[PDB]
Amino acid sequence: RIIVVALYDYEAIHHEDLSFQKGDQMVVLEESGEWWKARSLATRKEGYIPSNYVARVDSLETEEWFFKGISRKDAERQLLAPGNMLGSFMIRDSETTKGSYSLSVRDYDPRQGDTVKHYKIRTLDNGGFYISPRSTFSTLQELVDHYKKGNDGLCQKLSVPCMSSKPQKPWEKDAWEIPRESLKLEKKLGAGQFGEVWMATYNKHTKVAVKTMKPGSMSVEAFLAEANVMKTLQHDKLVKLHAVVTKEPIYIITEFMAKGSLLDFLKSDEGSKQPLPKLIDFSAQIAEGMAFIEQRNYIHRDLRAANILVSASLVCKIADFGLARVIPIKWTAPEAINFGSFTIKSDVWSFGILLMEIVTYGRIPYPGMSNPEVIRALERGYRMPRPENCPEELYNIMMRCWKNRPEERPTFEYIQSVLDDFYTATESQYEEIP
Ligand SMILES: COc1cc(-c2nn([C@H]3CC[C@H](N4CCN(C(C)=O)CC4)CC3)c3ncnc(N)c23)ccc1NC(=O)c1cc2ccccc2n1C
Ligand SMILES: [Ca+2]
Repeated sequence: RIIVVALYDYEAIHHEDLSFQKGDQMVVLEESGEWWKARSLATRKEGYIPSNYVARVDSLETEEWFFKGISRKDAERQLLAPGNMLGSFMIRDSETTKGSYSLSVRDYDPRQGDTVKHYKIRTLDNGGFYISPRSTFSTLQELVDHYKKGNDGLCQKLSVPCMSSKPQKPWEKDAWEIPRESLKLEKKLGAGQFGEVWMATYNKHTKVAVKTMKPGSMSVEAFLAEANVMKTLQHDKLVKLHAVVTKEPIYIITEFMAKGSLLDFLKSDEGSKQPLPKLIDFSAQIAEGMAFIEQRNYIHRDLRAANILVSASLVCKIADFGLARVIPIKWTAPEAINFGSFTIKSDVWSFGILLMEIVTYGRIPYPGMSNPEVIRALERGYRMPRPENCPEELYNIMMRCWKNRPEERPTFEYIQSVLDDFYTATESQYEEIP
């Protein structure tokens, strides 16, 4: 028998799922991936619950200050997000020391501003934890209660835990293929050669984007094969692909990203208020999604700001992954234009142009040059001059992407690693403490 507990409020919106509240306890009756069957000790109702809205009784995940499966850089992003303050913190799964934990504290720096500092939490055997060997605690809870009442060593004392909203709710159980009836496509957002994109609703209570496809030479099953594999290639930095409408014309349902395309956002008012450190972060998140594609030996084919979507939180997500397979010369590498050889390295090139896009708020690549004009300049070894506000070192990342020889372009795994830590000397990643 296995008891879990509710981490947030949840109001049921489907036929058989249960409403519950933060603190509600439940018996687990099935583990069927994203949705679990459970009986509410509160209500006695048997029904479905999001597995990510609940965790096992008194396991650390129940603690307000604890965050499972967070990398060092997400911990930094989460902490720096609106609604946290000086001294905000979390304990989390240490990324580079398996089976261990790390403290992240929000701090302010006179000569740099708002930062996050990371401390390893130490534990061998014995049982307890310390960050400095003179100060030992038997549990993580005591650890935080100490550093909450004065910092004894650290760069900041701990106030309140890092804030966090409800997880996106998972998509409906057993709903990969959904009838068209289930959708109300409410507002047409865009319209191209290939289909349209609408803001729609799924079954009254879920906001989604829907791409509707004009029937090409691209076959029906042919298309679903691809969608089907793509839906398995889930990653935080790729747009969430929820369901498919199998019967022509095909519809594709993804999560709705409140701020639309990155290209739109940079050009938007809120866009143009964004400082460079934030612009590089976006870069890093895109590099992170592309690092994942890279690792799985795929290829995107159509990288550019117009195929990156931005959530209401300013998370960046790659869109159109896989679709470009099933179906703009300024973002495309010479090998790809001239002989049509698209590889991850031609992707690295386009990433290069995207960097330029981001750093210049969505201005067209090669402004004033036409397509033909551009193809020639490249041949003659030309590259875009460094814009104003572009750091020198970021300009060289771009230059490295635009190598003529593809095999001398960096890997995304590298680009990502440099961008993530663009403002931190390695030696400084973690804070030593005496
Ligand atoms: C629902 O499916 C998709 C939807 C979007 C999408 N576009 N828009 C805006 C972006 C800015 C646009 N802007 C408006 C303003 N504008 C103008 C000119 O006015 C310029 C244009 C308007 C539309 C969004 N806004 C919020 N949420 C979204 N999801 C989107 C992108 C890709 C897919 N599809 C796939 O990702 C996909 C297909 C696919 C197919 C097969 C396999 C896998 C597949 N995948 C993962
Ligand atoms: Ca260090």
